Amino acid sequence: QESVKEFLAKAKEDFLKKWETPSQNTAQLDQFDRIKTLGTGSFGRVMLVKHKESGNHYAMKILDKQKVVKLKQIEHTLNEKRILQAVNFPFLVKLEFSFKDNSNLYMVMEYVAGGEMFSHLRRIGRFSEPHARFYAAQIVLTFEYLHSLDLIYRDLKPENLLIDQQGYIQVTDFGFAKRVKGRTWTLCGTPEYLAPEIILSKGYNKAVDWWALGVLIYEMAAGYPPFFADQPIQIYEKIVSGKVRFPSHFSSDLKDLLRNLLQVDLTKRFGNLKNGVNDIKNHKWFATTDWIAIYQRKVEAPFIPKFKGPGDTSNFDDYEEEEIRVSINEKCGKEFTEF
Repeated sequence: QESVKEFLAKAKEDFLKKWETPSQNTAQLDQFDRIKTLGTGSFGRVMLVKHKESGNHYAMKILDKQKVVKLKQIEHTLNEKRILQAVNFPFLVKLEFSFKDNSNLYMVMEYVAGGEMFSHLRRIGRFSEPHARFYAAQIVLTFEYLHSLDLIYRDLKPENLLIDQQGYIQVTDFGFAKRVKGRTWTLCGTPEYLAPEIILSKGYNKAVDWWALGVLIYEMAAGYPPFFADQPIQIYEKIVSGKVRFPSHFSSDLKDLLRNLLQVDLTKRFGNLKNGVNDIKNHKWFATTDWIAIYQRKVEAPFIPKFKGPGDTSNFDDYEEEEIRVSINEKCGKEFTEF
């Protein structure tokens, strides 16, 4: 709490500015060669693109102006830009450019090849307590950083946790994020990581985040996640009851952390407590972990992926290809003047 407070404040400012002044138009579609579709969205597509000049692949999220309105996702779609545009941190995915064209919007991040976590996890089976720790140590620092900027994250999961050439992580998709102060009431995110506040809908807060950190971990360490059924409503009652079963192989300090996070009471849940993050940051489980090396990305990674070369999409899925349409007249240029 010496060096780890000069930052946060130093870091809260840097951000503020950007926050409060976002470059917009920074490129045009043509500067890029569309290579391949990476991930999806009900309001866009994330695909692989090669920058003409600098043979640098990036990754282009492209939301269609007309699909984001039917879901008013505007309010949102605008801060994801404003955030990535101001947010700044190692474990955060870099935004390089943002432009819009007649029809749909574009955010162009750095390309994290290694592939999304959710998959290695399913491939491998589960993670070894350390392995999981390696990651967690990265979320904790991450949410420490964020939370300090009045930014709940709202959408933590393995599909958002991408893996770089050095097994470290970068979280993508700030599409649910929200700079706030106090309570907010939006029901957003996968039913599986839903803190039980959200479920009743009684204005949650950053606390819902730390809760997802547990679900994160549990699952990282078990494969399966704590709460899970077939159909959503079911998973719902499950969560509120809060009866969690630990697999036999859980370390003891694993099972400790957990039930502190997976705490159906905010007013008694690490992350929400008066000692703040230091409750977690100090939990035995993190005994060995050196909070700087990680940070400083000086630590040697447990895992890795093999990249055949620059812009290798092996670690990724195969989706159906589509075009990048651009009707002839500025469709929906009203609501997106900020973009």
